[PDB]
Amino acid sequence: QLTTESMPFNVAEGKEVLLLVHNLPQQLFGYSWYKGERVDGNRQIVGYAIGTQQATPGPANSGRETIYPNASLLIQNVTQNDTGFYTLQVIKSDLVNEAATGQFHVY
Amino acid sequence: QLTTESMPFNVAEGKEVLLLVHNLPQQLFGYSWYKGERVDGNRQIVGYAIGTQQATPGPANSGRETIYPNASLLIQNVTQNDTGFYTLQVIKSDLVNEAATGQFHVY
Ligand SMILES: CCCCCCCCO[C@@H]1O[C@H](CO)[C@@H](O)[C@H](O)[C@H]1O
Ligand SMILES: CCCCCCCCO[C@@H]1O[C@H](CO)[C@@H](O)[C@H](O)[C@H]1O
Repeated sequence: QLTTESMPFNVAEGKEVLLLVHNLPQQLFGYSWYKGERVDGNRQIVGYAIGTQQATPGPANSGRETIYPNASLLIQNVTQNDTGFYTLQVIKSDLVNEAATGQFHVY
Repeated sequence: QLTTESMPFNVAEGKEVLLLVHNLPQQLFGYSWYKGERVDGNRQIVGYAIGTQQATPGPANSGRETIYPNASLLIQNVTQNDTGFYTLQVIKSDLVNEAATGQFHVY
């Protein structure tokens, strides 16, 4: 089962957090991260294609995030606006996609 | 701007409806249709890989739908359960994705 978790879970303003990703499925094309609890184009942070290793920003991209080839997302110089939920959609080769939501809490 | 519309808009129970799709972006991996107004894995009707022209059913597939290469969705022998909103997500080759919602009304 695809899941994500934040390290750390409670994050001091101005520090760093890594969203770790567990149990990627076999046979995927790539990753799409979104701010909030659902898949929503208007809140897309980044898209990443695992075949070319290319990252492309979406409308909610801050410039402070880095995605890794295993879909883990690093956020640096974390702000109040970064707090709360994130949603990872994994795009499967058959287009029957999977999603996981995680969160962290800025203080 | 990606949009969809139903032909016909008001559809008699037991007849047929075609969801037409306008203004697909270029450079696409595939299409995913969902029942309702959002992208939600539990309500996915079909996923379609453009590279192979191959359709795979999701959990909401009824067996009465057919999807075409330009993302149009035909539904035959329409039921009451088919009424209302449908959402199409288009997966671009950069994994920055677009969605459009439409509806039809069964009587
Ligand atoms: C600056 C730190 C760079 C982070 C590099 C990628 C870290 C990813 O690390 C990987 O995380 C996966 C999800 O993250 C976990 O499932 C794995 O245990 C781990 O191998
Ligand atoms: C019974 C068989 C149904 C025919 C399925 C193919 C119909 C595809 O529908 C398409 O929607 C587009 C909207 O831009 C139009 O521009 C295309 O020309 C139209 O054919």
